[PDB]
Amino acid sequence: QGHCKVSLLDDTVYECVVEKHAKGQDLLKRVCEHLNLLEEDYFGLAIWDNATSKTWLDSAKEIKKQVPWNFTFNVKFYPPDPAQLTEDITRYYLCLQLRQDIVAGRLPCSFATLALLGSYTIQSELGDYDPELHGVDYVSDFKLAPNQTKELEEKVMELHKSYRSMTPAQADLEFLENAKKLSMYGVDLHKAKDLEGVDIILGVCSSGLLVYKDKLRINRFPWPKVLKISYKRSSFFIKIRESTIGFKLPSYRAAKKLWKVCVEHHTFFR
Repeated sequence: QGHCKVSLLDDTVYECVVEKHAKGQDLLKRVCEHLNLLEEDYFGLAIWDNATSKTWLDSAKEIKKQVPWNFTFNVKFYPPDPAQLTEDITRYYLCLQLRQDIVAGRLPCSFATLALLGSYTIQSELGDYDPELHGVDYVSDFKLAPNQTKELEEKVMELHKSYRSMTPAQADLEFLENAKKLSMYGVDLHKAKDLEGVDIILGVCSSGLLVYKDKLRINRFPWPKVLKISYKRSSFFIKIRESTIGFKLPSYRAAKKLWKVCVEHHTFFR
């Protein structure tokens, strides 16, 4: 208790000890200092209830109540125009996050997109293709897809071999120009039901609160139109310009979690 283990975006683990009574701010302070983090407001620390369910760490509440003391360092706020971030390092970290999102299935891509994005990942990681030193079977060390096939790796190497004088910063920019246009880019998903009992998924992103039935987007409430976001017990409420759309969440923890992310996005992207 108090021993913190934070998985960074480059898969390195950072460990520190905080006071037993520490708040989240105290741990975030340490992680941002360690990384010498330039545009740190885009990032946050997450706690994983299970393999596919996370809650962000609340900077103002004690760590002990929220959690072993294991965390991930992630992009929390995905920029809609990554080219306007000031620092190449921030673009690099955004790429590492998107690669995780791709491999986890949170950012669905067609085969051609996987191959294109994967080609830029490879260019940024290894530099220009080098037929003497790389050969013909050099991409399996990189996780480019949820299921990484030989056919995908072959397309990636074909595209990679076609590039010249592309620095990692330039590769990152091409990756991001393409990724930013994907429909799930930067979308944080939360299961819910509508009032009729129908299963839906709510997506939180820079643009607004999105509503999906299946993989199909059927509503969006942009942040400029949202007047108030609230929750009570397992109910979540959004007031728009004048009506309130309520959703039923599976627990009060889930409703609270959603409300918090929505307020944070509403504020960050004002």
